[PDB]
Amino acid sequence: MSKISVTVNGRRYPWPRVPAIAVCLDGCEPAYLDAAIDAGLMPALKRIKERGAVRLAHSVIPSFANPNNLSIATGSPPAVHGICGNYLYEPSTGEEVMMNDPKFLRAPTIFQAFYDAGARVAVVTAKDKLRALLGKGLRFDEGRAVCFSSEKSDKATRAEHGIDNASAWLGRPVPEVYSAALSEFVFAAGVKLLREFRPDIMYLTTTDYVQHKYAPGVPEANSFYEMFDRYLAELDGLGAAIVVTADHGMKPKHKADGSPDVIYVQDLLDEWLGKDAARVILPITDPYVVHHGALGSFATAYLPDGCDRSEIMARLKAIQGVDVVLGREEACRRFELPEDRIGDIVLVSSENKTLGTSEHRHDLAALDEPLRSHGGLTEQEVPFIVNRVLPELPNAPRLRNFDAFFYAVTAAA
Ligand SMILES: [Zn+2]
Ligand SMILES: [Zn+2]
Repeated sequence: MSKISVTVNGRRYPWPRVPAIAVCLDGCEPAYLDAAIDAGLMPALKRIKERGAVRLAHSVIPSFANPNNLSIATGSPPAVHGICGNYLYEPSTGEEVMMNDPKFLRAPTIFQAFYDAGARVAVVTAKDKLRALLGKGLRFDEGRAVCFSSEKSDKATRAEHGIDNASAWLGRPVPEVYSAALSEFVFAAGVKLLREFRPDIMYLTTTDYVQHKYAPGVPEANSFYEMFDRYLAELDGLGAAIVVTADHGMKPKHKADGSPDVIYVQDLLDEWLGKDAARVILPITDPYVVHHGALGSFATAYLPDGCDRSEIMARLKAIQGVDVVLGREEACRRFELPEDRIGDIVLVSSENKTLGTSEHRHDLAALDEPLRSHGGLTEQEVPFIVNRVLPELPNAPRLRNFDAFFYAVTAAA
């Protein structure tokens, strides 16, 4: 008998004998887990680490949710699947088209591939925007797929999500978007699906609300991870093979006084090339939002035709806090990004600084706590923990967060 596999985007996935699960702990800087484990709050993960496989992996750059969740879902980088931010920019129109519609995804997900091969597949997200993207190609007419968000759990229908009202089904209220509870609902749905639905493949992904607000080891951060550990214990005890990873880590991005340390790239280009001659894009946000959940450490810029690129890069690189400056071609090769969805230049800032657009008229402040964020190389390193013995599992830089399902199903086989 030859072995059974499903091939997706050039990678061969063995058929999982037990359920294969990947858990994306959004914004889980490895230090969060170390501190909660050290506080005695994660007995299940502590034991799983001792008996299983413990690694660090590299996320995709830019280290944001959309490119990374979709890389995990397809097992491929954004050069393959097409999702490299929250919105695309049309130069010869001035259009900022949203990149949350599934029409923008250019490669099949592992979920569809297994579904089409006859598997039972489940996808649960905290936020609904990711839901439609991650759910692309799934069908709900054979009782073999479930895909919904905590955010819109009460809107789920059999015909479009594979379940009639996930909130009523789970027995929990729709959580607040800005809460740890939005993530807890994902974990609880995951356990209940594992028991009652018995997926071959399941993806659980959360949000980093808690992590943007609280540093590793503080009471509110510890409580979140203590909470996760209880659901992890249950998933593990039910016999699934599990990879725990993250879309990106999390670092403090603030000066000593507790205020944001920001380099305003639009101002710098407006000054060197003329106002609005160039366009700076910040992939973390949807551009029409005036709250500091729009500050990250990665930026791309569309430059006026004919201008001296090589010169403009030199000036940006000479600024303290600007770590990496690369042309389209080089940035795309190095970070594995699609050339048709990136600016002429790519910028990555240093560990404690972010990148903004402009200062005149200015953006607005949101919450009390000092800024914590991601997007750069300094939030690329993430946990990658498997509840099975896997001595051949690579480490970073070879191991990527988007190797999660590859090794989950390998373990499960
Ligand atoms: Zn995230
Ligand atoms: Zn975030």
